[PDB]
Amino acid sequence: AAEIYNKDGNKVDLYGKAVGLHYFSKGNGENSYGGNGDMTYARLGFKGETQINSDLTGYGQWEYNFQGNNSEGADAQTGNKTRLAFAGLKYADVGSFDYGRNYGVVYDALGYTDMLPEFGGDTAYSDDFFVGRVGGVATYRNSNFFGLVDGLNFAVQYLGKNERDTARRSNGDGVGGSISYEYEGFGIVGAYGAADRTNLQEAQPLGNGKKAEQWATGLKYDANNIYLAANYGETRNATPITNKFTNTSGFANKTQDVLLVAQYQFDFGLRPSIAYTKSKAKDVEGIGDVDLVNYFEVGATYYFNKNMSTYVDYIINQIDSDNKLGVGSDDTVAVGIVYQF
Amino acid sequence: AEIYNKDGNKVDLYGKAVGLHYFSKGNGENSYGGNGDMTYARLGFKGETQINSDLTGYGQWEYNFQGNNSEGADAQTGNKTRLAFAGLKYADVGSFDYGRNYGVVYDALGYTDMLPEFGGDTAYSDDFFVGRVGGVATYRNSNFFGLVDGLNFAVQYLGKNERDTARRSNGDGVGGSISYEYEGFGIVGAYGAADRTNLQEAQPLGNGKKAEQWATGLKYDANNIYLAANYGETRNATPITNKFTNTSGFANKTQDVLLVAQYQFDFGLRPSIAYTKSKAKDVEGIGDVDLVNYFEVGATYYFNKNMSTYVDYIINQIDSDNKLGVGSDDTVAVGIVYQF
Amino acid sequence: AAEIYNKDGNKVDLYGKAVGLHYFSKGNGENSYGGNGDMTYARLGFKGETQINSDLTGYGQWEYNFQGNNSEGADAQTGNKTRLAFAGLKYADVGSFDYGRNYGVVYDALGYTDMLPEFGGDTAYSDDFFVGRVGGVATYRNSNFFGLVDGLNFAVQYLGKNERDTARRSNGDGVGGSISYEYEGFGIVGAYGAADRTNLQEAQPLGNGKKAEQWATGLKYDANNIYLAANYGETRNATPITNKFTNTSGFANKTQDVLLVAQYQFDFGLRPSIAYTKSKAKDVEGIGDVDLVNYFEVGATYYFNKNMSTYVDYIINQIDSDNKLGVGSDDTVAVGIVYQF
Ligand SMILES: CCCCCCCCOCCOCCOCCO
Ligand SMILES: CCCCCCCCOCCOCCOCCO
Ligand SMILES: CCCCCCCCOCCOCCOCCO
Ligand SMILES: CCCCCCCCOCCOCCOCCO
Ligand SMILES: CCCCCCCCOCCOCCOCCO
Ligand SMILES: CCCCCCCCOCCOCCOCCO
Ligand SMILES: CCCCCCCCOCCOCCOCCO
Ligand SMILES: [Mg+2]
Ligand SMILES: [Mg+2]
Ligand SMILES: [Mg+2]
Ligand code: NA
Ligand code: NA
Ligand code: NA
Ligand code: NA
Ligand code: NA
Ligand code: NA
Ligand code: NA
Ligand code: NA
Ligand code: NA
Ligand code: NA
Ligand code: NA
Ligand code: NA
Repeated sequence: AAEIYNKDGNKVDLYGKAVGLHYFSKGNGENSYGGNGDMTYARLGFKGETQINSDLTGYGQWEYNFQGNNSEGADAQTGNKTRLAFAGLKYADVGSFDYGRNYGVVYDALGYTDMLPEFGGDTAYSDDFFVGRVGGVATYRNSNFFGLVDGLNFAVQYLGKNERDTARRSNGDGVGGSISYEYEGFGIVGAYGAADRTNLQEAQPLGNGKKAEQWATGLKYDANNIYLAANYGETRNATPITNKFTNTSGFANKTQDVLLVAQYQFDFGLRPSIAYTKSKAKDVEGIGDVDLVNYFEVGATYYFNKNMSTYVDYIINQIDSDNKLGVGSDDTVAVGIVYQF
Repeated sequence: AEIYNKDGNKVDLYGKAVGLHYFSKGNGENSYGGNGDMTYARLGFKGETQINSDLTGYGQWEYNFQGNNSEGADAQTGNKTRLAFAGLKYADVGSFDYGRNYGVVYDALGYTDMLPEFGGDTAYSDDFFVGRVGGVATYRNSNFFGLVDGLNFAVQYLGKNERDTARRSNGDGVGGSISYEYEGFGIVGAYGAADRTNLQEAQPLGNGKKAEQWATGLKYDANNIYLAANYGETRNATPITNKFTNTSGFANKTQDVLLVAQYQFDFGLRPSIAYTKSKAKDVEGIGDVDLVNYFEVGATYYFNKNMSTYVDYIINQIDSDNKLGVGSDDTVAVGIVYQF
Repeated sequence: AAEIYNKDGNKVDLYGKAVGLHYFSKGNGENSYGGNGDMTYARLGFKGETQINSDLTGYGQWEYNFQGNNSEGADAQTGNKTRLAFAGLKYADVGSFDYGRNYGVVYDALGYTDMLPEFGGDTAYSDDFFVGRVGGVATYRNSNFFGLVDGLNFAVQYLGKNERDTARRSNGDGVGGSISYEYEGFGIVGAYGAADRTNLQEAQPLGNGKKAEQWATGLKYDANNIYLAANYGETRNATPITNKFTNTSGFANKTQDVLLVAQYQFDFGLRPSIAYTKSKAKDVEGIGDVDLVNYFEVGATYYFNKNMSTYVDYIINQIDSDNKLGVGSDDTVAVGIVYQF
């Protein structure tokens, strides 16, 4: 958010952050929610907007993740990746259109509870149809309903097939949409998407069906120094899962997902957080029902100003030791310090 | 975008985000361009410092970040440094730079490398003098010691790069170019020759101690019209693969022709037509065979200097009985570009 | 650094360099000090600092290495890596604290002789406990002794365990510190650190012990355009080594290290250099004592201005062709041209 050019109708911001970060869990964290050890990383990105005329804007964004917890040896690149890369046009009262790597439209809903100091947002998987960042997506968005209805918003998204070398990262063609309304510091949102699955996905031992589906609804209140939000969603053939015992992977035939969060902002900078998150797989081959995620969160971010914060995030993991997929059951606490610009 | 300009130093950060999709028959396996999402971003810096009235120092770096991978194990596929060099420019005498930079024969091939998405097929990366290449020292003289506007020449020394593939390797070499541009007209010639490495000589396709590349070009660039043509030949330098025997190496000879015609409408549309043909000769076991053969029709629509969209359509004249197995199917690209 | 932002209490600089670089050694450089061939690279980084209140600033830095001597094929990313990524807080007259990937505290001493145009600094290994850049380190620093004594500094550093997939890049938990006094051209510094070795490091055939130790002292004279410095250090179980003959790796049970440098700065920009570096491993399994580094250096950098330089650096290698670890015995000369901002 450092504007490095603003002339001839063009404005570009370089942005990024350096995050010193450590995770603490029992042992070496192998059976924990979050893992153990150094988790330091940095982000870099640009975001630019050109005012083409008084009625039309063009824009672009790119965002990279650089892990800062690898050695300078052969593992140096582990977890480095492009998060976002897209370009688009915005025509006043008609809408915007962009194409590239961007957030799936179901995240329009899941974004409501994705507000924890470190963790949270567990169902917003990357490269997973409509719930997270995904490649090859064309997105149309409309604010205030062509200007006719203040606060009412909608979006329509086409997902292009990505035939990759893993089932986990692949998808077929799909289409999704979202609608929201925002009022006096409140919002309500619903979003839905459906897509073909690829042959490689259908071939996995877990999950069965030609189509993947995801939807979510969300409600939030954001004002008076208080933030409250809830999401409920369900998926079919879309949430990736691994049975740690049988070394087998694929997609959950169904999941039912709930996330709740409550936060308070003190004027002196401290922002306590609590939350609850549960994701339950159903009809899993050879298992039936089984929790994927189940925890309470207690944490806090201390904002010094717009550029600097520290935080702690504690996950009280309610997953138990006999979880049938072998999901980790131990707690994790993150401690972090962030410089951002 | 100018991010610094103080105490005689000027540095610009630049880049672009390109939303991009290719459409080809089926999975694109037998096509010119492939199929599917091809989105990417570029980031680079370019800087120049005033040392004294006669001398400026400069540096440039440019990276490609693919935007069409997942965030999993494949996340890095096709990520790479395109350019990385630093140099000194002595007024009325010339410039010297060293690093990863364009090969000098690209001084010619740049004339036709102007299509919305495709084109420039013979300017291979890491291929002696015709594209981007590492370990290259380049001397340039713009405007001929200051005496003649538009008259340029260059001499380039290529350092040996013994890499673990023949495709990406090269021995020591030397190359040069000369160009002259006057009132929208332009003519250029370029040639380079270099030793080949042991590993390159070991491949079953291609035989010779030296690689050579040369190309000439003519252009007309004015009155909103752009016309250009390149002709070139190579010896032991164009990489090829026989997909039927799974053998590879370099074409003993190629003869290459590229033509482009474009028109710029004031309202923003720039249509394009082109023709490209690269023919290999003396290929072991085969004789003559086409590597590239197509007509192009395309258009870029310029909103302004920072925003455009485009379509590029490759009408592939290659056919199904091509002796090397070159893809025969057409490809269409559609793109939207934000750049700064 | 190029200032891309300065307002509302926050200043951020983007910085970087492009380095055209070529090494010349006998043959293809396999038996040489430095190697042979193109070595061009670029650096990009950001560094930021925000004034939070009268006594407190927050800061962050990230720095990346992009190799420029690879092809655009499969080897394109070879040697790309994050060098630095950390964030911190600086409390006036009280000290600074940062966490992330940063210099080990023994480098507080080794920096004294790490001044050659291209080479030198041979004992400042990356990912090597306290002597170079390392991940997961928490560092407290105090400049000018709580504001009471100009030129008196100290630091205390905590190293978090990094259990990696190679012994070379791993470490256990550790602690070190440094102290320096720099009065009017003269400087003296001492630094020491110790840490647990991991099971994986213990399992290597070279090196035996539960703990790694490193310490070093430095003396410098930096004034009147003259730069003179000496470093002396010892290590236990901490310097990584490979026996190229037996093709086994691990750590030196002991090393004793000496680095010497002498430089002169002409006002017109030329800066000649001569140096000496010797590092000897002792009690090495199947060998006894063996030289790791042993050379004389002659070189020069020509500084055109703050943004541009060229250099030549020649390493006259004293290592013997019958070195028992197989250390390369051939000389290397580097020639570089650097644009930086
Ligand atoms: C500037 C243009 C950028 C190129 C856009 C590429 C669009 C590909 O994504 C769309 C895929 O199909 C959507 C599915 O709908 C049918 C469902 O049976
Ligand atoms: C005005 C020119 C002054 C030239 C002085 C001599 C320097 C040689 O370097 C230029 C070599 O260019 C080779 C051209 O290839 C043409 C293709 O056949
Ligand atoms: C005519 C001006 C001087 C040369 C200008 C550059 C053109 C180079 O083509 C001629 C070959 O160069 C020397 C030998 O190369 C063999 C490969 O190692
Ligand atoms: C001094 C002599 C005058 C030379 C004038 C410049 C000639 C440029 O040639 C460009 C011809 O391009 C045709 C492209 O067709 C593409 C459709 O298949
Ligand atoms: C509101 C929260 C305030 C928390 C600030 C957190 C800074 C992150 O520091 C991470 C600690 O790393 C420990 C490494 O040392 C291990 C030594 O054996
Ligand atoms: C404050 C104490 C600083 C002591 C600094 C001593 C500088 C040593 O310089 C290197 C020795 O060279 C010995 C022969 O030189 C020929 C090399 O080619
Ligand atoms: C007064 C001492 C200064 C030392 C300057 C040495 C520069 C001479 O070399 C050529 C110029 O550019 C350097 C890059 O070289 C790469 C060539 O492969
Ligand atoms: Mg099902
Ligand atoms: Mg031949
Ligand atoms: Mg020992
Ligand atoms: Na990278
Ligand atoms: Na299945
Ligand atoms: Na499945
Ligand atoms: Na538990
Ligand atoms: Na591309
Ligand atoms: Na060959
Ligand atoms: Na051959
Ligand atoms: Na790294
Ligand atoms: Na051992
Ligand atoms: Na060891
Ligand atoms: Na410099
Ligand atoms: Na020796």
